[PDB]
Amino acid sequence: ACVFFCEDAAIIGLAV
Amino acid sequence: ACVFFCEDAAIIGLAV
Amino acid sequence: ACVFFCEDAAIIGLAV
Amino acid sequence: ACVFFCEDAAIIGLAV
Amino acid sequence: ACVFFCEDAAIIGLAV
Amino acid sequence: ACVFFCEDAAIIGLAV
Ligand SMILES: [Cl-]
Ligand SMILES: [Cl-]
Ligand code: NA
Ligand code: NA
Repeated sequence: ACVFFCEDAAIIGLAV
Repeated sequence: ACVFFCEDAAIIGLAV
Repeated sequence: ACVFFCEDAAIIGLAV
Repeated sequence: ACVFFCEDAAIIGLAV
Repeated sequence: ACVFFCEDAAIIGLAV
Repeated sequence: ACVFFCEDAAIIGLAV
């Protein structure tokens, strides 16, 4: 999987 | 966030 | 370039 | 893998 | 949105 | 091109 940095607010890492 | 269209098969829209 | 669908709120297309 | 919609012109789905 | 790291060279963080 | 950070385990930068 890959890590993405997106704002969910707050900016966090997300594993896809 | 961003909508990604990924296959896990089923092609799923992911809320990332 | 590629089109991404992300919320900027509102969800829109974005050309990268 | 994920489907990207990109052009280089025709827009196509790229399998990544 | 998501932060993408793309090269246009200079590698730029993009607010998408 | 964009740099993705992905693992399949070592995490590496993938050039897309
Ligand atoms: Cl994993
Ligand atoms: Cl273009
Ligand atoms: Na990961
Ligand atoms: Na485009």
